[PDB]
Amino acid sequence: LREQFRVEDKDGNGYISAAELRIVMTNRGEPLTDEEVDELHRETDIDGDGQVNYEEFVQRMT
Ligand SMILES: O=[N+]([O-])c1ccc2[nH]nnc2c1
Ligand SMILES: [Ca+2]
Ligand SMILES: [Ca+2]
Repeated sequence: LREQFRVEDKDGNGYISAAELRIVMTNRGEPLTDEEVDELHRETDIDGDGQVNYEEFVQRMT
């Protein structure tokens, strides 16, 4: 979990941004449009501040 978050959090700022997530999903060839990835990100972003923090990332993966 921590390692996976670190991989996605490309700039190391303790958040996964929507742009970082689009890079993640493209890098592994997921069959999702950028817009669908944006919706995944927004639903994972419980507090709505535009960033997926580690707590949110854990709730998603669980
Ligand atoms: O931040 N996310 O919304 C999110 C959702 C699904 C994922 N799968 N792998 N990393 C993921 C990140
Ligand atoms: Ca980041
Ligand atoms: Ca958030």
